[PDB]
Amino acid sequence: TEKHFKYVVLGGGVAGGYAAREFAKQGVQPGELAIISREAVAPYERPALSKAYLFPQNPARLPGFHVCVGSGGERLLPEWYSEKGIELILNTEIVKADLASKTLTSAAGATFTYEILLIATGSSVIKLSDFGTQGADSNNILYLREVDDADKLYAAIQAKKGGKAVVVGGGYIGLELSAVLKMNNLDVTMVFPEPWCMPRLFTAEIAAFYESYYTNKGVKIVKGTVAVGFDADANGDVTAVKLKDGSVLEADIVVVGVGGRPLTTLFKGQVAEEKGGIKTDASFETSVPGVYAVGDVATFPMKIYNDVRRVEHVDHSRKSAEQAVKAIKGKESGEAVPEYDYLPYFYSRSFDLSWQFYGDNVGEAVLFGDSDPASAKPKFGSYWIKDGKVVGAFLEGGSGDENGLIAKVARAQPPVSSIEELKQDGLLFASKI
Ligand SMILES: Cc1cc2nc3c(=O)[nH]c(=O)nc-3n(C[C@H](O)[C@H](O)[C@H](O)COP(=O)(O)OP(=O)(O)OC[C@H]3O[C@@H](n4cnc5c(N)ncnc54)[C@H](O)[C@@H]3O)c2cc1C
Repeated sequence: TEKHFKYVVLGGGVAGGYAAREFAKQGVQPGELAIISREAVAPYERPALSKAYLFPQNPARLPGFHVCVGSGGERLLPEWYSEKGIELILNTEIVKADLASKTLTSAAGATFTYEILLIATGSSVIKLSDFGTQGADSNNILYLREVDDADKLYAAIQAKKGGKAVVVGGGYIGLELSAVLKMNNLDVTMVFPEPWCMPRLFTAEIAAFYESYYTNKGVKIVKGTVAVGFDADANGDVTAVKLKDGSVLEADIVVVGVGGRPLTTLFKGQVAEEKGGIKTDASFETSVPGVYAVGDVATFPMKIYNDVRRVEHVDHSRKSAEQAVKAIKGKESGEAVPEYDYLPYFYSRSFDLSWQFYGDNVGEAVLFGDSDPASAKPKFGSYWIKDGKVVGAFLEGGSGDENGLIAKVARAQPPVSSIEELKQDGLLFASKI
């Protein structure tokens, strides 16, 4: 009929799951907390979907990558929630939220009320149909966001093995999926309009490592164009991808990753919005008191650069959720909570490659170490320098110890005397803060 909970988390993804963990840690009592989710499963570590979920043998499958294993904490199975009297309400989609009345409505008519609301609704894919691309509705043109998408992609990879796959996009989705499709032995061509891959993060030299490495694996890369059409066949299945530059690629499966948008749609006009997200303070509270927003949807004060930003980082989803739960319990008990202080951190893994990045990629980049893609065990990095201070750091193929160092460089923002003593001595510069 109508259920009330003191705390309601809306969205059962990374941040919802991590928030539930912090609620338990902070001494949440049975009956107080609900987590409302549109998916059929308990919170899971979404980055595995474009990685081990799609491996040729013994792909990762739930319940193995439920949160919080992805950061090495305990696995929250559905029975973890119910053991704590945390109500995990699955297969439920909120289609209406009314903040004044503190009321949420499901597609099927159930209503939920709350005292405190944690919005963790994440992001949705941008699709090529969004802007009328010809034949974009053809079957086997596929997007990847949730585990249900992952199963369909996996089923289509099985059907089309030994086929041709086109990947549209050069973001981390494009790169990761291009790799997995080549590991499943399809003939892969990657296509994107930007001039090199990962264009919001990589510099031209970084990108040239990855693009050469991919081409050596057999993944072709076409840059500076876009798909403007798709040919199909009688059952309605994609057969071809028509490029803007007149060219045409054979295709049995197309995987698209041209970015996303935060699902703020329920709250439009009800909270302040900024840079596409829901504006939060340093404790993740919105314009409306007792309503918080975390993970992809939140636009928050980035204290280290004295800026306001919105990010799409698994690590931020985890930390922002913890911060909001600590702020809510802080408000109840009077006790002071320190301002969110996030250091941006992104990572990816494709083929047998693995890189990290920390900080801000502004200013002049300088490479160090070894960029030859023909090394069996490639290792190299890059620092970004602004105002005689290193403000960002990247590393491909670091041990785990070294990743620790660059993170420290990124935080401390150490001066640069000599560029030369920095390029011979890339990882060795780090030690001298
Ligand atoms: C395939 C893939 C790979 C990724 N890889 C990486 C990576 O390698 N590194 C990295 O740092 N980041 C990665 N990201 C981003 C990361 O996965 C995080 O999940 C994301 O940044 C945000 O987590 P979140 O809790 O805000 O949103 P999500 O985890 O998307 O969760 C939002 C939840 O809310 C539910 N929901 C939304 N609207 C409603 C509604 N109206 N009613 C009910 N439920 C609703 C959604 O279905 C979902 O379950 C990746 C993302 C994807 C999709």
